[PDB]
Amino acid sequence: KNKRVLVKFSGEALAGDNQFGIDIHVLDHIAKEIKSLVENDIEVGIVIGGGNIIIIRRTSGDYMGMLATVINAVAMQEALEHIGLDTRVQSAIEIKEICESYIYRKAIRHLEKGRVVIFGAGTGNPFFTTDTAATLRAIEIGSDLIIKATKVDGIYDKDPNKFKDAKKLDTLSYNDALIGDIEVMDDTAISLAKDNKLPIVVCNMFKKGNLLQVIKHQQGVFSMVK
Amino acid sequence: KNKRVLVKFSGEALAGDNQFGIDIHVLDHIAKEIKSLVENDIEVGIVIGGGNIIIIRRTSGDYMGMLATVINAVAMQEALEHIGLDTRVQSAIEIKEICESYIYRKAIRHLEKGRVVIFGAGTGNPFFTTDTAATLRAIEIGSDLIIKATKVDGIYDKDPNKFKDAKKLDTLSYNDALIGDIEVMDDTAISLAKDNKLPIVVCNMFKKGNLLQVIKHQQGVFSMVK
Ligand SMILES: Nc1nc2c(ncn2[C@@H]2O[C@H](COP(=O)(O)OP(=O)(O)OP(=O)(O)O)[C@@H](O)[C@H]2O)c(=O)[nH]1
Ligand SMILES: Nc1nc2c(ncn2[C@@H]2O[C@H](COP(=O)(O)OP(=O)(O)OP(=O)(O)O)[C@@H](O)[C@H]2O)c(=O)[nH]1
Repeated sequence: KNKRVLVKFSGEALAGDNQFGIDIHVLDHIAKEIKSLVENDIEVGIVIGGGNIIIIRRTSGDYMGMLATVINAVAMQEALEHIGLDTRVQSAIEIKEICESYIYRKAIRHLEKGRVVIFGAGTGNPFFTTDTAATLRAIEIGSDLIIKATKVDGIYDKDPNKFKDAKKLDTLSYNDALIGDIEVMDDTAISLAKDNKLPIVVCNMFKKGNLLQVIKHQQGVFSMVK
Repeated sequence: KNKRVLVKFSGEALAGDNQFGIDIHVLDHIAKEIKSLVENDIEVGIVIGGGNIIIIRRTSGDYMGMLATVINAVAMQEALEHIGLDTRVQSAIEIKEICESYIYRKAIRHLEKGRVVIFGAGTGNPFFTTDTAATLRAIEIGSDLIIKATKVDGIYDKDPNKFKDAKKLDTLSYNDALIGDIEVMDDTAISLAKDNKLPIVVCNMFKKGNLLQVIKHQQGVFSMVK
């Protein structure tokens, strides 16, 4: 059981080829990766963004986004339970009919008993990015690391798309990320991780077995900030 | 102020051309129609569906749908307040950071003071349709009628999506709606309207001034059940 991880996905990751909605096939693929972790006695928390769903002001937009993250968390819970994984959803905003509220002592108990816990509604506050919410939750549950799953193999010195001469950095420091043209997460997220010495792994979610390799073996394909 | 109405939109109505999401322009058009009612001392409650946003089992799907109606209600609130209309959102499920909870004595007060009240999360219960939720809220607030705003001009003897010979029925009885194969609302909704003698009007959201004509003048284009 010992190993404990927080896996963060963007909402867009659930949409598939399309720009919006939930692709049940993407969801099912994600569920199987998480199952590989659970079956290996790795304890798993999950944070999902809302970008696949979300005149309109910043604060309102952010609250709508938080609701979207809960819709995604519920859809994910269904996908995981569908393949026999015991799953709990805890929201930073109380929505009692639909999911549990975030309660520290309950989250820890869930993880100790081998449930996957999905955190919705971020920190429950607008203006904080999904990355920051995920980093906060990772630290709160005593995670060994946070994995930011992205469409890309890892962290590059310049966008890989253009120019195509961009190079993958296997490892870098919190300061490399904070003071650099290279975005890993926003500054607030990086700072929070830095000040709690939370290692950040960036990798591609959809390489089969990759999460398991990163967590259990410190292998696979990834970049790490620490 | 005397006149009080509940206006119900499907979620899909907010998506406009696309089948997913929220078309801000459609929202603005809707806001302007509501404004004409408010400026004419008509008290307005609104219910919106979630179909523009929403392995997954029925109960989970319905809860996701309810969250979608709240996202829509917030967007709608933004659109109405953008044009100066005091607007309140009340949810059947408490989501306190984002909107108010449904509270009868509060809803009545809001309406008496000329606020538009948008009801989110339906009845807070799965298996009840948006039409049923809307009929419920309509009766609870003492509405003179419920208006089901649709893409079509009114109620047809047969589907216009099928029937170049399909004719618009100007008036129907509750029994006509219940017994017939004509689509007005689901049986549960019709039964609840019938048992509380709530008149039902079906009409086309899009045509400017139509809501005002229906409510203030008993004119415009529409079908009625009573
Ligand atoms: N929607 C919703 N579900 C809840 C809430 N509290 C508990 N549940 C669900 O009800 C089921 C039973 O809950 P519990 O009695 O706390 O048992 P448990 O979650 O398995 O507890 P652990 O064994 O410690 O992991 C679980 O699926 C919970 O996720 C809640 O406040 N809202
Ligand atoms: N998100 C959220 N907003 C609330 C809640 N309660 C009140 N508000 C909002 O805070 C603002 C002030 O609310 P109130 O002090 O109740 O005054 P009011 O809404 O104007 O009340 P009326 O004059 O009776 O219509 C309004 O925009 C309310 O919608 C709540 O529980 N959650």
